[PDB]
Amino acid sequence: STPIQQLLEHFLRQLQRKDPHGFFAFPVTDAIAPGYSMIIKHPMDFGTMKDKIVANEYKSVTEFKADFKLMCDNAMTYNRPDTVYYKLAKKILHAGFKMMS
Ligand SMILES: Cc1c(NCc2ccccc2-c2ccccc2)cnn(C)c1=O
Repeated sequence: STPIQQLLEHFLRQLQRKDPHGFFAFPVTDAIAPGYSMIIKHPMDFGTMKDKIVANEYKSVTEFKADFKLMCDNAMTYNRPDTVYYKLAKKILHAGFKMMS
């Protein structure tokens, strides 16, 4: 593993600790989220981010942060503000960017 892979594995571990229920662990299915795939053009989740680190697809911390923000933005687009998913997406977006400095 490269220096960037080691750092992103560290960041991903610290970000997933902020989602103890695993709401963001795996891709959102149309089965659990009616019409999700037709509303959200660029789905993202922590599991896909792990796969991209292992595949060495992140060539900068900037690219990794953009996928984390995408995941949070998707949840805040699809879910109404009064929902568990919206509130956790907003919480971990801010806390996550602070953690990564
Ligand atoms: C962020 C988000 C959702 N997250 C939950 C989820 C999504 C995919 C797989 C599994 C779960 C899950 C469900 C319950 C408990 C643990 C994991 C679900 N729906 N939508 C629309 C989302 O944005």
